[PDB]
Amino acid sequence: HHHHHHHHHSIRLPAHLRLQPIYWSRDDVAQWLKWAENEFSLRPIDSNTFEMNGKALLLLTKEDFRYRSPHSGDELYELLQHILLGRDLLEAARAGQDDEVRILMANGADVNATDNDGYTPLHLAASNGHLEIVEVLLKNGADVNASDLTGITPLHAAAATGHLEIVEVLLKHGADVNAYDNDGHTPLHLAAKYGHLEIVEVLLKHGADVNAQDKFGKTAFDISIDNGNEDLAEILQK
Ligand SMILES: [Cl-]
Ligand SMILES: [Cl-]
Ligand SMILES: [Cl-]
Ligand SMILES: [Cl-]
Ligand SMILES: [Cl-]
Ligand SMILES: [K+]
Ligand SMILES: [K+]
Ligand SMILES: [K+]
Ligand SMILES: [K+]
Ligand SMILES: [K+]
Ligand SMILES: [N+]
Repeated sequence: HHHHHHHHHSIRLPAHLRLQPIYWSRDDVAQWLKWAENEFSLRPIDSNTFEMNGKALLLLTKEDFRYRSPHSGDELYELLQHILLGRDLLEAARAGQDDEVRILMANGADVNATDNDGYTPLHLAASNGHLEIVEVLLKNGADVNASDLTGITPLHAAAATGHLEIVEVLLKHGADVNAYDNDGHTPLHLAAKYGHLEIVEVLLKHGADVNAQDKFGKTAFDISIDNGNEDLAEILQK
């Protein structure tokens, strides 16, 4: 157990590009070209070769990109596709649209797509209780331990929200039972905070450190007492 990070190789967009491409302004298109040239080590791109907004970019075909940028146009086109499909997959995972998740993966969506808060599809499916999507994403190679910008992993999310079956599946697929977020909380702390006694028991059986202390100086036992949950306090003592 450790402080996890984003999945290495996932596309993480800069601040001006947090919105969906349909909302990109003319300025945002120019910023995207500059960011892409650096992130992907491309030949120099003249910003005046795409004098348009994001809606316009979305109408261009790959051939149009190549005409505008012989050296990098196809890469820019595929980068935009990855951004679009990644968002589609994040949304389908959040919403519990099992078929759409399957279809998007068959069409090349990145299983480790990451939004601007660092959430992956697996994190959104875990938080929202969508067990079948968690299983599909894991079967497609999702990073079980990739954490959001606050250090929260999928296992943290499932433990906090009370989805025991998802907790079990994540553990079976290698989730770090002792992952710590930026406030020093482990999954055990969050299961205790939200009163999920059965999850506490599973985490303990899989090696959770009952004595882990968060940045406020508290263990899971302390959190349970703070909430007046003597049921949970007793499990943690015994
Ligand atoms: Cl160019
Ligand atoms: Cl081609
Ligand atoms: Cl064309
Ligand atoms: Cl994305
Ligand atoms: Cl007590
Ligand atoms: K990286
Ligand atoms: K950002
Ligand atoms: K497109
Ligand atoms: K393509
Ligand atoms: K399983
Ligand atoms: N289990």
